[PDB]
Amino acid sequence: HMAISHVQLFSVPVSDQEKAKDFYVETVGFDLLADQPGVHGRWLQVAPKGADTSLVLVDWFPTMPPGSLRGLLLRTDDVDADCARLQERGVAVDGPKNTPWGRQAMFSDPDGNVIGLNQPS
Amino acid sequence: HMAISHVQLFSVPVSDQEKAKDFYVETVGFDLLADQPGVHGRWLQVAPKGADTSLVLVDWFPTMPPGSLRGLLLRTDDVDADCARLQERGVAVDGPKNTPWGRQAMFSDPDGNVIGLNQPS
Ligand SMILES: COc1ccc2c(c1O)C(=O)c1c3c(cc(O)c1C2=O)[C@@]12O[C@@]1([C@@H](C)O)[C@H](C#C/C=C\C#C[C@H]2O)N3
Ligand SMILES: COc1ccc2c(c1O)C(=O)c1c3c(cc(O)c1C2=O)[C@@]12O[C@@]1([C@@H](C)O)[C@H](C#C/C=C\C#C[C@H]2O)N3
Repeated sequence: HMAISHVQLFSVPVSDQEKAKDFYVETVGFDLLADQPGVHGRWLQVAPKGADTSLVLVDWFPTMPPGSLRGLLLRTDDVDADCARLQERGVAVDGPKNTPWGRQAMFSDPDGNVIGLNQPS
Repeated sequence: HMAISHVQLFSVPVSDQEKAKDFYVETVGFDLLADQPGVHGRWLQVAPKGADTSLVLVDWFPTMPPGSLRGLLLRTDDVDADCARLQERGVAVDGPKNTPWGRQAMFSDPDGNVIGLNQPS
């Protein structure tokens, strides 16, 4: 058996890192974990408070153009309240809709990366 | 404040899903959470055992070509041993090398998605 415990982090491709930081921290409500020099540019790391797995807002992977990410799903304890919050902050939300795997909504970040919300049923 | 608790899952773009399943489950040692029909294709979902954030091995997002993912980092309690295991299992590993944040190695899946391993200090 391997010693891997969890995904530490994964990358979200953005163009303007300042606008992305402000979106994920101020609109989506993530904590800012780090904003410092990194190997290939500015290292900008964000996550929901208390979560094991964090997100890195990157602009240095040519195979990942800005706004190209899909299939990212965030667990929420209150999808309905979260959607209303997003709308009040000027975000176009699609949903929420009941699905077989919880009540879900989606929206986009400033670059067009698609973020999902899911509250299991 | 938003009610988001954590990333439930994110997507990794693959071509042959049966090949990716056996790589992630048998070679990398992840748990197979689910393998069933989904709305856009075969839903194939894997995770390090007991981890909150899982990975979905997908083939249906045009903006994410198979093998295009980078900047994925897995946390491990023993990077040296995991690398020895991967090599034994027929996988090329770059590293491990010490870094400012911990001791890290990288390898690629059958499509060319790049996966990091990190043992923090
Ligand atoms: C609290 O822990 C950390 C603090 C800072 C860093 C890192 C930390 O783990 C870090 O892992 C890191 C880094 C990489 C570059 C970095 O600049 C960092 C960090 O700055 C990369 O080696 C990668 C690679 C597997 O993608 C890999 C991961 C990644 C995601 C995007 C990238 C880029 C590589 O340059 N690791
Ligand atoms: C153990 O819980 C689950 C079991 C099965 C599924 C899902 C589960 O959460 C599921 O969330 C799901 C689904 C979507 C399609 C699915 O087929 C599923 C599932 O089959 C999608 O709506 C997406 C969307 C945000 O991309 C969103 C998520 C995602 C990642 C890739 C995708 C695709 C959409 O087709 N949600």
